Amino acid sequence: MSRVLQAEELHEKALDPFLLQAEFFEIPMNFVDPKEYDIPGLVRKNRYKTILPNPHSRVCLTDPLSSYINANYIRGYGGEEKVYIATQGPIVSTVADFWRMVWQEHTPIIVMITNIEECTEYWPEEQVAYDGVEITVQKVIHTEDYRLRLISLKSGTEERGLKHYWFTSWPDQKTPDRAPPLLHLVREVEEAAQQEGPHCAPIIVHCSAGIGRTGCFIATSICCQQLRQEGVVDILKTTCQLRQDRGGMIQTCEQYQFVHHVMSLYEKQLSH
Repeated sequence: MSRVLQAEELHEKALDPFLLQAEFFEIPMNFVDPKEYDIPGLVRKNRYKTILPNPHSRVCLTDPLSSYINANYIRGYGGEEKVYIATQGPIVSTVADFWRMVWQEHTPIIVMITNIEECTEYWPEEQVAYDGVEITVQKVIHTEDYRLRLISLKSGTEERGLKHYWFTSWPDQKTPDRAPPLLHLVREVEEAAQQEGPHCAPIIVHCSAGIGRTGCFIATSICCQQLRQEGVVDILKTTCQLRQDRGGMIQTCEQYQFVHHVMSLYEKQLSH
């Protein structure tokens, strides 16, 4: 499943919703059959009983229930392993598991994708601790597109930095005029990620279920690298690769079209 798009075809493709829905609904969701998991009490760890992590790519935490989190490693451009972790928005019973993941994985960046005009609560006012991890919001930076929290993680003698991006402009209508802020976020996060240097440090992305908006953000990030390196984008193949890693990535046709609007916008920016 591949449809390589040149500049001119990308601009027209983004504006053809009939072709987009034809292509998008041909892509298998690759959801996990719940029988795959036979763990009593697992449904307490899942925000949706049918949105489960594919086993081959699931993030295993350091008792089968205590090692479980609804989260998957996602490959990046070129198939690079563990560039991202896509995860559900933490629930009350998983907030501690979430921060254990952040520390265990050495995650330097969290990206939370919400709409302020209308996904969870787990970051502290000043300080809170979970399973031996002290979170400290040290600074807050408000922009038009997102709020950036600079966070200090302290678990014993060791201290780590963390950047939490709270995107607030996820649109109800996925029209081209709502694309620039997503593209800005993607570009800011990949520059911040490059400042971490050579290090296997997955970027955590989430909202509610960890597949829809999360898949748009990761697919856009991947295709931006593809456009810069190859001069083309293959959103179909990228979406296929994402679904291999986590079932359901990019849930709706309007989300799929939105990636096309964002990439069409970016290609114009790169030509000018």
